[PDB]
Amino acid sequence: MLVVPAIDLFRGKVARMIKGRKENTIFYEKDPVELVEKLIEEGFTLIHVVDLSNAIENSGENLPVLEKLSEFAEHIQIGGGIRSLDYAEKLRKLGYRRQIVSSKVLEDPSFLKSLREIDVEPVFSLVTRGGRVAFKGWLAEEEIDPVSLLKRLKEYGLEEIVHTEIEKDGTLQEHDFSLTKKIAIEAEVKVLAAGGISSENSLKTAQKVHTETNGLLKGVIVGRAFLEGILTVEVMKRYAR
Repeated sequence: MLVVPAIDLFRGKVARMIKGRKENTIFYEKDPVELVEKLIEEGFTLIHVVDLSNAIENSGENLPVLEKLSEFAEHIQIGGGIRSLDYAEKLRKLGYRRQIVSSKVLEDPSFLKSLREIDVEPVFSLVTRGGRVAFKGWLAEEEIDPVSLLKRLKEYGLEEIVHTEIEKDGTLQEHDFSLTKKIAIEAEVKVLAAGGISSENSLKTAQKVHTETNGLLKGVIVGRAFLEGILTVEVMKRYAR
């Protein structure tokens, strides 16, 4: 199973937004480029970097950092603001081969293919609250089961997702691995789990579902608990076999 450390970037710096909330913004004093080097040397193969300035702002402030993070791209999976092919190409040029996409794929599901013509592995970001897909639309977010969405995206060549329980991370709450398992298993998509990856009980559960699903659960993304020291590098690596 993969244990994937998460760094969020906002206004140049390492940031967390509590449950995605913009002025619930907190900044860490860490060098995102050194932290990434450190994570590399400690032996981590995958790292989740989200550009919070592109996703929320449509800003380019973090590009300088990604230009320098691009030393370690074959190791980094990048998200935030990837809504046009032109931008995806820039990233791919730097070496960024796994890219988290979302809103664009629901605007135009052919975006997945365009991304395969440029050796990008499109990773679809699936946010859910209370087990309900966080569609902007009313009936859509009430009625469309996660499985139903990804089953249709599968037809457009989708393979890998990140399933984020947005309202959990930034807190004690544990990730609902029952959901994630159902998702991985019924949609037959590879899943990285995010949100409420809070403690050791979570990696334990994750490992067990990583098994229950023949690896359809790739692993978890640790953001909150990683940066703050709840889960240390020692404890994380113990759970990546």
